[PDB]
Amino acid sequence: MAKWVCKICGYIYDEDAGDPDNGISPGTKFEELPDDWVCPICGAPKSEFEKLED
Ligand SMILES: [Fe+3]
Ligand SMILES: [O+]
Ligand SMILES: [O+]
Ligand SMILES: [O+]
Ligand SMILES: [O+]
Repeated sequence: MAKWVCKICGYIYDEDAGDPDNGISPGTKFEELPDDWVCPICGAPKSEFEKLED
């Protein structure tokens, strides 16, 4: 699945890993994250992520 980088701090949201400590099971696509999910390291909103693909 896809990976998305937090442009502020460099954390990688990996769809394969999810973010289970913050309520997100493995296999959850970035588009399916709740509107108020934020980067677990720096607190940046979803707007500040970029998908790692051309
Ligand atoms: Fe971040
Ligand atoms: O990716
Ligand atoms: O995980
Ligand atoms: O899941
Ligand atoms: O936002």
